[PDB]
This record gives sequence, structure tokens and C-alpha cells, in this order.
Amino acid sequence: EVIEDEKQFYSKAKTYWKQIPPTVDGMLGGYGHISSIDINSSRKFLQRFLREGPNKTGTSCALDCGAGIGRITKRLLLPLFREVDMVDITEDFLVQAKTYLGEEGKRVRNYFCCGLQDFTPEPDSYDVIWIQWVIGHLTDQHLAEFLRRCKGSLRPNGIIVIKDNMAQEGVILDDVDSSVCRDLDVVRRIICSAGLSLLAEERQENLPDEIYHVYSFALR
Ligand SMILES: CC(C)(NC(=O)O[C@@H]1CN2CCC1CC2)c1csc(-c2ccc(F)c(O)c2)n1
Ligand SMILES: Nc1ncnc2c1ncn2[C@@H]1O[C@H](CSCC[C@H](N)C(=O)O)[C@@H](O)[C@H]1O
Repeated sequence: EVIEDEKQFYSKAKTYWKQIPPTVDGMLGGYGHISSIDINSSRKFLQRFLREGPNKTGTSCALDCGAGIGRITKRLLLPLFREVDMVDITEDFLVQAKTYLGEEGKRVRNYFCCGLQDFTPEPDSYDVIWIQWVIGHLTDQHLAEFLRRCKGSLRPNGIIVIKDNMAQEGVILDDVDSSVCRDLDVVRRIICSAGLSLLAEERQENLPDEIYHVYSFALR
């Protein structure tokens, strides 16, 4: 109901991200000062599955969805995992990632340039599949199909993490960058509709009151 034709929905957002500077501040819509707050909370939220316990999550390989120039790949994933794959729809950001990442960018194993609605991660490949601030660009059915494909790419004890914006009441339409913001209910329905289990749900604090609410979901 909030998407009249899907072809124009994707084509408008892809054009939007072509004209965005490959800087950290451009990845977050002009909020690059919160990158340190985000990464550190994502670091804590990720130890829940990395520390000792019954079902320890591996550290062999990870997949960053959205990624951009590698803001999360550089600060969060590359320190913790041996190899990291990146996937994005904007080729410019992946090219600029080779510079932004630096010496450690040599451990980035693959750069995929295509949309999540068309991306199929290899099975039995990743210990962590990080999906941050990008789900608002997919349709409700493509997001469920994508999460269904990610489940088959997880290694034993692997997890899927979704950290994106959540609306307070209703679906908020942002035609500035061609994205939809959803509430916790529709997201959890889509998550459950892919056959995934809720393992943890945490809300990011220490955030400006102008941006949306941000929640993290741990799935497998
Ligand atoms: C940092 C954050 C969370 N700000 C925010 O709250 O939104 C703001 C409202 N307005 C749009 C996005 C900024 C600036 C202008 C942000 C930046 S870019 C982004 C996003 C976009 C599209 C997506 F599909 C997605 O998953 C995520 N979120
Ligand atoms: N339909 C789509 N399929 C795959 N990636 C998309 C997409 N629409 C937007 N993106 C990517 O999602 C990012 C939007 S915000 C980038 C957030 C980034 N993942 C981070 O580390 O914080 C852009 O890099 C854009 O190229």
C-alpha cells in the first residue's frame, strides 16, 4: 500500500545514492558524529554470541550488507574476523572502500556490486551477516526472501544481525531517499516469516531525538 509500483521504488533510491559523497558523513545522511556511538554498542551487542558458551559464533568470515565505503567493515568487523565480504548496490562506494579501509582492506575477501533483492550469499559461508541501515530500501517481500537466503548461508552457530530504523506508530515514507521506515511489529513479522528465530533485541541509546529509533535484532 506504501509502494505504487516497485520498479520506480528501487530505481529512485539507486539514483539517489549515486550522487552521495563517499564519506562516512554521507553514509549516515549527515550524522557521521554518531559512528563511534553505533560501533561501540554493536561491539557489545555482538559479544553476546562471540563469548564462551553453548553455541559460540565463529570468527572466520562475515558479510556486511549495505556496507558503503566500509564504515562498519573497518571499525567493527575486520578487527574481529579473518575475512569479510561486502555487498552494495553503488559501485562508487565499493571502489572508494579500497582507500577508506586502508592496509586492513586487503583482508576484505570479496566486493559484491548488486542489490540485496538480487544478491544470493554462498551457502555455509558466513558466521555473522550484518545488515545495518538498508532494509528500508527493500520491499516487504524482498526483505523476507533475502533473509530466507541469508539463513542458508550461515555456518553452524552463525547469526544474522539487523540494525535499522523503527517507527513509533505506522509506516513512515521517506521519498527524499526513497525508503520506508517500519515499526517493530512489521519487522518482526517479516523476520518470523523467513523462518528465523529471535535471539536478542536491543535498542540503541545515546542518540539524537531527530533521527528514528534504532533497534538491533539477532537472528538464526
Ligand atoms: C543515521 C540515520 C538512522 N538517520 C535517520 O534517522 O534518518 C534521517 C532522515 N532522513 C533520512 C535519513 C536521515 C537523514 C534524513 C540514517 C541515515 S541514512 C538511513 C537510512 C536510509 C534508508 C534506509 F533504507 C535505511 O535502512 C537507513 N538512516
Ligand atoms: N537496494 C539496495 N540493495 C543493496 N544495497 C543498497 C540498496 N539500496 C541502498 N543500498 C546501500 O545502502 C547504503 C545506505 S546507508 C549505508 C549504511 C551502511 N551499511 C553503514 O555501514 O552504515 C548505501 O551504501 C547504499 O549503496
